[PDB]
Formats: sequence, structure tokens, C-alpha cells
Amino acid sequence: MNIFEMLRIDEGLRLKIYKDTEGYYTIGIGHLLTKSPDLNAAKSELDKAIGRNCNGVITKDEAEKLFNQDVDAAVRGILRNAKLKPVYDSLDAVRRCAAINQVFQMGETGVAGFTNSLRMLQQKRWDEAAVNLAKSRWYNQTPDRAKRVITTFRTGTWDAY
Ligand SMILES: [Cl-]
Ligand SMILES: [Cl-]
Repeated sequence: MNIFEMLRIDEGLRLKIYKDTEGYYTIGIGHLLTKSPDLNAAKSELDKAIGRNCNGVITKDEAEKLFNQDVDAAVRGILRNAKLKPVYDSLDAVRRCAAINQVFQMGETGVAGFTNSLRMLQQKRWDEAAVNLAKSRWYNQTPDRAKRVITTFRTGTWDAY
């Protein structure tokens, strides 16, 4: 198990434009296209991302390429973020996967909000962190997935997957 296998399980694979859990146009393995309610806006973003006129449909290969780019982007984002980088670097490899999973789903606009959780993670107070992480809109809106990620932070094992 690794971040690709983990996110494949959490995000699924869909080859035509669909709406994610927040109602946003998405494709492939959790590739967010746009927050716009206009489907034409999403189709444009898709063509731009893939570099051809897709008409809302892609291949598995294209889906895996976007997935690779998106994972790479999530990691680089963490490493460029002065708040996230020291916590990330303090973690073991399995817990680093949980961290990338979060950023992949949430982006990093929630950094200030998860300040207390992040401190507990860097302190390696795993049970306290896990309890704190569940006190979130994130947990309440996607509890099954959040439970899997939190368990991964708590244990440093792949037991939830
Ligand atoms: Cl792209
Ligand atoms: Cl708490």
C-alpha cells in the first residue's frame, strides 16, 4: 500500500464528468474540475487539463495521468507550506500518506483550522490527535473516509484499508 492505492480506494475511478460529495464537477480519480455550477465551465476545464476536446469523457490512461499530477501537486503543496512542512517531515511514511490524502481532498485552505490537530500530530500524541481530527466538518461530512484516514494517523498502519 502507498498513496496511489489509498486514494484509489477513497476516490474511485469514473471516466465521465460527475459531481463529487460537495456537488462539484469532477472526473477520473477525484480530479476536481471546477466549483462552477455550469457544466460547460467544467467541460472547458477538462479539455484544458487533457489537451484535447474530450466532451466530458476521458480514458483510464488519461485518468491515471491526472491522478499522478494531482498527487505530485498535493505533495509539493505540503512541502511549500511553512505550517505543514515541519509536521509532514516529522511523520513516518504511512502517516505521510494520510497527510497527502487530507490535502488531496481538502486542499490547504483549512491549515489554520487544523492547527491544534497538526500540533498533536507533530507531538506524536496519536489518540489525542485522532479525537481532535474528528471534531471537524471534514469528519462529519465524509465520516467513512475520514475514519479511515484518522485511523491511519492514529496507528501508522494500513489496517483501515
Ligand atoms: Cl493537466
Ligand atoms: Cl480535542
